[PDB]
This record gives sequence, structure tokens and C-alpha cells, in this order.
Amino acid sequence: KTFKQRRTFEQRVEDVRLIREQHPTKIPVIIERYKGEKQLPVLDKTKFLVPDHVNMSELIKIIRRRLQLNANQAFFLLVNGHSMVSVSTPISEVYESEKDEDGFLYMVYASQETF
Ligand SMILES: CCNC(=O)c1c[nH]nn1
Ligand SMILES: [Cl-]
Repeated sequence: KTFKQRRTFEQRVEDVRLIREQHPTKIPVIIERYKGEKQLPVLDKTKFLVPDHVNMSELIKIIRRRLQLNANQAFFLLVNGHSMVSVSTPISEVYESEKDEDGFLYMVYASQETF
């Protein structure tokens, strides 16, 4: 079901190494809907290459546009299992401190802030 369940540790590590080689300015991001979630739709895909210069505030805007949300749908983005302290941080910095050991950056979204 989940990304980690679909691919082996070995496969996830190698895929991150291929993105390093072919798309060196990109952050490899896994974005998954909360398993509880009722209101928001699922994304068309799981794996995203995010320009390393955009901050978390712009990634939230990007994802809200990709889900085709409207002005008054709530949207909450967890990173590496927890709330973001700040949305102003560049994803390059966020990546260095929050990356998984497989080298992906894992995110989960919901309409409730209480996941
Ligand atoms: C099948 C739904 N597709 C989308 O909503 C989308 C957005 N960007 N690329 N695809
Ligand atoms: Cl690149």
C-alpha cells in the first residue's frame, strides 16, 4: 500500500542515487495522503522532484494546486512524521535535517491537524 511497503530499502536507496545523477538540483519527495483522511483526494503520483530553492510555504501552494483545492479547504503537511516548525525554510535545508536513511524526504497531508 505505502511507498515504503511497495519498494525495498535497497530499491529506494538506488532510486535516490539515480535522481542525484540525472536531476542533481532536485529534492526527491514522497507525498502520501494520511491513511485516516476522508475529505481531501489522493494525488495522481507519489514521487516528486522539487527544485531545491523553493521553501515549504511554496511546496504547500504547489500541492494545494495539484489537488485542485479551493480557498477554504484545510490542508496540513507533516514532514518526517511531524509538524514543520517553519514554512519559510528552503527545501534544501529541510532535506538535510529531515531526510530518511533511504535518502527520500517523506511527507503526509490531511484536513485535520490531529492526524
Ligand atoms: C488524474 C488527476 N491528475 C491531476 O490532478 C494532476 C495534476 N497535475 N498532474 N496531474
Ligand atoms: Cl537537475
